[PDB]
Amino acid sequence: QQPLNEEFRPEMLQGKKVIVTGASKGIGREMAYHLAKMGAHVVVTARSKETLQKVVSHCLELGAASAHYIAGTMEDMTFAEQFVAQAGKLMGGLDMLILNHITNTSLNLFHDDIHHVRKSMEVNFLSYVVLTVAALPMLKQSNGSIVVVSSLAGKVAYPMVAAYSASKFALDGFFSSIRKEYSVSRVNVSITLCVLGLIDTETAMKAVSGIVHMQAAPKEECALEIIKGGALRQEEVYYDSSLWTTLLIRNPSRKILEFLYSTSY
Amino acid sequence: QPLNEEFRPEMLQGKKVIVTGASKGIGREMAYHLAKMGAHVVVTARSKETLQKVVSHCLELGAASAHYIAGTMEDMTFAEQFVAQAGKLMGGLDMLILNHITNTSLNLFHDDIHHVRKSMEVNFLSYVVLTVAALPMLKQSNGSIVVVSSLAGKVAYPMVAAYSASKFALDGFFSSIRKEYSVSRVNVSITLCVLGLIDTETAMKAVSGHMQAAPKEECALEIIKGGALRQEEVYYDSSLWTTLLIRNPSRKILEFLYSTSY
Amino acid sequence: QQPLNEEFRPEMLQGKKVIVTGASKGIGREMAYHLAKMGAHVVVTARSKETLQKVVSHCLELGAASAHYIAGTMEDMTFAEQFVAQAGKLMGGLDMLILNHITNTSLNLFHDDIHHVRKSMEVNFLSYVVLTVAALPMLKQSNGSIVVVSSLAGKVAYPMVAAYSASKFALDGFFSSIRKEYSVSRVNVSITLCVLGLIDTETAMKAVSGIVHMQAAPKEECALEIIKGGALRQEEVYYDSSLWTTLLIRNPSRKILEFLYSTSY
Amino acid sequence: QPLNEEFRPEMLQGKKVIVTGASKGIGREMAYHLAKMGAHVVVTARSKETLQKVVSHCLELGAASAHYIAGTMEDMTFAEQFVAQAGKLMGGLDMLILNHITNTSLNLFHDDIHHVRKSMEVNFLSYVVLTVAALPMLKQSNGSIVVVSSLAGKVAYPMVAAYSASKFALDGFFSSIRKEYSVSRVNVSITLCVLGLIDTETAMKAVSGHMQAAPKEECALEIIKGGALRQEEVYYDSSLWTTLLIRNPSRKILEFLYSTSY
Ligand SMILES: NC(=O)c1ccc[n+]([C@@H]2O[C@H](COP(=O)([O-])OP(=O)(O)OC[C@H]3O[C@@H](n4cnc5c(N)ncnc54)[C@H](OP(=O)(O)O)[C@@H]3O)[C@@H](O)[C@H]2O)c1
Ligand SMILES: NC(=O)c1ccc[n+]([C@@H]2O[C@H](COP(=O)([O-])OP(=O)(O)OC[C@H]3O[C@@H](n4cnc5c(N)ncnc54)[C@H](OP(=O)(O)O)[C@@H]3O)[C@@H](O)[C@H]2O)c1
Ligand SMILES: NC(=O)c1ccc[n+]([C@@H]2O[C@H](COP(=O)([O-])OP(=O)(O)OC[C@H]3O[C@@H](n4cnc5c(N)ncnc54)[C@H](OP(=O)(O)O)[C@@H]3O)[C@@H](O)[C@H]2O)c1
Ligand SMILES: NC(=O)c1ccc[n+]([C@@H]2O[C@H](COP(=O)([O-])OP(=O)(O)OC[C@H]3O[C@@H](n4cnc5c(N)ncnc54)[C@H](OP(=O)(O)O)[C@@H]3O)[C@@H](O)[C@H]2O)c1
Ligand SMILES: C[C@](O)(c1ccc(C(=O)N(C2CC2)C2CCN(CC3(C(N)=O)CC3)CC2)cc1)C(F)(F)F
Ligand SMILES: C[C@](O)(c1ccc(C(=O)N(C2CC2)C2CCN(CC3(C(N)=O)CC3)CC2)cc1)C(F)(F)F
Repeated sequence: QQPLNEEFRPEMLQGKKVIVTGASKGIGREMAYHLAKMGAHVVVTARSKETLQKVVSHCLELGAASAHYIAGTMEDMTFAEQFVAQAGKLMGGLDMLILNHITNTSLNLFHDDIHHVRKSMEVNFLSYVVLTVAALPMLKQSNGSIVVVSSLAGKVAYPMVAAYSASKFALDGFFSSIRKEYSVSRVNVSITLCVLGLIDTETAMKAVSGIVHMQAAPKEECALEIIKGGALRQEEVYYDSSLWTTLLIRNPSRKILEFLYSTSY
Repeated sequence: QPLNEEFRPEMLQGKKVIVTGASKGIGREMAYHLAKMGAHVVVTARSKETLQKVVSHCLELGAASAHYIAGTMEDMTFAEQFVAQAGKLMGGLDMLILNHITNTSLNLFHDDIHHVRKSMEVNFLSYVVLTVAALPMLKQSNGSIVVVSSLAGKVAYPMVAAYSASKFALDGFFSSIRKEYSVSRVNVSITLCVLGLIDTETAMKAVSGHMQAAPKEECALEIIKGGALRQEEVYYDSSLWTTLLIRNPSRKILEFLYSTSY
Repeated sequence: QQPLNEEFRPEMLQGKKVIVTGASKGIGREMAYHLAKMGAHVVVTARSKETLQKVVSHCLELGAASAHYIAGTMEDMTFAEQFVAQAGKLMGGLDMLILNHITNTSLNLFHDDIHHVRKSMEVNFLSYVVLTVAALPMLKQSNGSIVVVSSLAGKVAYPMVAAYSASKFALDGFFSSIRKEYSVSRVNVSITLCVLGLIDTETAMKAVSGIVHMQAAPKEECALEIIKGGALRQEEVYYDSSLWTTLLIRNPSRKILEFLYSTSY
Repeated sequence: QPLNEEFRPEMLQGKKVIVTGASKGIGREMAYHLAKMGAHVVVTARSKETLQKVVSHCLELGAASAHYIAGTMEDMTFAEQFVAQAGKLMGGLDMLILNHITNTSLNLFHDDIHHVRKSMEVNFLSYVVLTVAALPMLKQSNGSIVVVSSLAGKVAYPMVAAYSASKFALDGFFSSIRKEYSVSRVNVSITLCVLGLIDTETAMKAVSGHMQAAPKEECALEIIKGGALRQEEVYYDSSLWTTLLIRNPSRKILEFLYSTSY
């Protein structure tokens, strides 16, 4: 797709209608807060109504045009599909879908745990496809945007996150393929894949907590960079504390192999 | 990590190898080459009758031995027991070649979740099930896992979204546990094969309607060598340009940087 | 250095005072014309007064705030040094120095021709150092800019241009080193190295003329991209007809090796 | 283009090698290693008396033979005749190791053109003069040119501008004629060495005032192996990171793309 040629401005999001999944904690809660401050309409979801209600309330205090939540688990494809309909009804439509939630995971060597690999595939990848299918009609109306949160470990290999990484790699293959289909079908819905390094969320800090030696990036600036890449219809957003990463992560060869195919049928 | 030496057909003689997806195409070609080198081979696929004919040409070609066990890799119980059966038959396992795929649609994606799920189950999740079932024996032999993949499991193409998800998922999963095995000192190698267009009957059916196609029998040999030599990646396309562009040295640099965290 | 954060606008060059060397033909003449159209003051040089006079006249018709030329050969270090003084006097100072000239060269296998290697070093590299030394006082006054025209063959290796390529590589080592010195000395003069693929100038078209199979880029758009990179104080400008080139030419590893040194004394 | 094999000291026994800049530092270490391997060696530098002592330790260490010819590489007539003299003395040339540099100032550049010119003459132009003089003999032996260079001849550093110009110029010139020799089928290899900080007395004098330094004697061996094995580049630094970052695979990809124009 083609990015907006112009600097991000907070106003771009005023009055927009935006779903954020996995928004009761961590990066998704910060995205909800940034959206509130921008005067957006927001619907947030996750499994926990109590934690969601606090986000909603804080969003209203922050200046959210409106804010609501709907709770359920993204293990359930029926919930996933219905949540989008309910959300689009609560707001009168949909400009941007931000898919962020993952299944609970911890760092461990992979041994035996196919159930964890399947659940990660289901919750972290397949639910995102089900949300996008539910959302696409409204997004076509609005010429909207899908934002997909992924990870450095959906681009390069690390130990201890085998199932997680499978699922983040799947999101790159899937949404990157359909982005190429949206170009040849003339569908004007952007797809932004967010590639994040370690971010200082509470779940992550608890797991890497003087247990593994690395520097975390701030979760609020992370959340705004995600929303910006989305608003400006960028293909990929990269966010990490290290400049080695930001310089070495892009893959110009892949872009050339894609262009060679793209230009010969 | 790789083998010092150049490939020699004798590396496989007497070796105990499973080949999945071996009724048709590249997997059939691998069964052949392995037989022509004197390996023990257990092959699998859904086509019982066509597997019979495959296992017989293998014996004709020199296999130390050959068996097939038919079933669908839609079924994780079957994937799991197939590996136990295949190991009893050979008294061990030196090499696990994972090659099967479910049938893929060259179509735009619209709303078929069922097909996305099934591609994931057969193209990816079965590979993990089989790997989990084969590891005890492969640890006992310092064996090899070979994982067959695709240009579309390294770069994005329209019309193959579910397939490319499943092929990218493989890279993520197997490249992670490869880091894991390096750190926990598991001496089982993992080779990922990245193939451009190969002239198999499946591919030639789907694309009929040019793209240059590489020889399925050369392809299948390249895969076995890669695995025999314990290489991380094998690339096989008919265009030298394509094989140049497939390498990702930034990724391998970044993975080194990141490992000093651990 | 730090680029201007903002889009190029033609106005940026209105009233600026700009030397262009090698400006009687090819890319440098186009740069002179682009500068004229922008309302800049320009002084152009090269060995040939007649061809220079035509450029000057055309520049005045195009809207040049002023335009003059001074002729001499850049084999002569005394000329080079004095030309800058004369030019800065003609204009009352100096905002931008564009070093562009090269010695006449053709495509040939290297055999025996040390004289050609030395003359290329002298004219294509050493004269640029002598111009920059002469210019630096005025440029410090103006917080000005040095623009250095180089080539893909000052970044990667081709046959048939051995001496030329030596000289273009030397310019990258020299000016890139002094750019790092300007950062630690707090000298606010930018240095832009222009890395060009085949451009459709008459001298080049004559040499590659159905003799070697390649696609040329347009010389006028090339010339404007050079001036823009300069005005916006970019470190490097890349210009080639091929997108393989523009994606693969940058060297993020070199930038990381530079940053690692830069941040430890 | 490279040699199939691993390095063996016997590759140099009986070999006819020039080493420039061999009075002091890395070039002295190379003269030694080459003697300890039984090469014929002609060494050069300006220090007559110190060259004498070098040529004598070479004989003690096992050289098939050893000579020095003293002169300054400021003088192109000398560079030229030195190679003829050195070849008569050995009856040929198998390897030309170009290693000398003029003395470098760690200072900011301000206005010293004379020093920029002289660095270019001694660090670069002399290398080309010597190469032109040595090529007939090297063609006759399928020999090797080895060109010693630096981090600062691949990336930019403040305080060494004239030196880095001369070291980048070498990369440009010699990498071009290397393409040229590939196309015109000249069977002389060209190796470019890219060195980080080495613990030579010169370097240790200049930087005294940390940076980790690599062993000059290991360094000098790495250079000779690279050249013996006919490799394009040799990289030698004490940090593995540094040696990872020095490689430029985009450049080598782009040079392939661009060669199909020709
Ligand atoms: N933090 C990092 O270092 C890092 C690094 C790279 C990428 N990322 C990506 O950033 C995103 C957010 O991570 P984060 O660290 O902010 O995570 P987090 O703080 O742990 O939040 C996870 C969110 O997902 C929800 N969730 C968990 N299981 C769910 C289920 N079955 N159904 C619906 N929601 C469920 C949780 O709420 P409930 O449990 O109440 O349901 C929570 O709201 C993820 O996609 C992650 O991969 C994070
Ligand atoms: N050929 C190409 O252009 C190309 C390009 C990139 C990658 N590759 C990769 O190469 C590998 C082989 O490809 P190919 O062209 O040889 O394909 P193929 O000829 O269609 O063979 C696929 C194999 O998988 C088996 N299979 C299909 N469904 C199965 C199921 N449910 N359970 C168990 N086995 C099943 C098939 O046998 P049954 O139907 O008898 O079960 C067949 O033996 C694949 O991993 C593919 O992605 C090929
Ligand atoms: N064209 C390309 O494909 C290409 C590709 C990559 C990089 N570049 C770079 O772009 C720049 C311009 O190239 P171009 O193709 O536009 O060249 P051009 O058209 O041949 O112009 C060369 C200019 O330099 C002048 N010149 C030659 N020898 C000189 C001397 N001794 N003293 C002063 N001026 C002298 C010529 O005028 P007089 O002879 O009258 O003195 C002429 O004005 C060069 O730095 C070149 O390396 C060009
Ligand atoms: N050591 C490092 O940290 C480092 C780092 C990067 C690259 N390198 C490269 O390694 C090579 C050797 O460096 P080094 O540290 O060994 O330097 P060195 O010890 O200073 O030796 C330079 C050699 O060149 C000779 N030389 C100096 N001026 C000469 C002249 N005018 N004519 C002929 N010979 C002359 C010197 O001998 P005389 O004075 O007797 O003439 C000496 O034998 C150089 O190419 C250098 O750039 C070294
Ligand atoms: C869910 C969870 O918070 C998580 C899971 C995966 C990631 C993740 O995406 N990360 C990459 C850096 C982006 C992780 C990759 C794994 N690192 C730790 C390790 C490392 N070597 O960096 C394996 C030890 C932690 C961050 C971050 C956090 C955790 F609980 F697993 F930590
Ligand atoms: C002075 C001259 O116009 C010239 C000299 C060098 C270049 C130059 O910078 N070029 C690189 C592409 C930017 C050349 C590099 C050499 N190519 C021709 C060759 C090729 N393989 O591309 C060697 C045959 C022509 C363009 C362009 C033009 C010429 F006369 F030599 F052509």
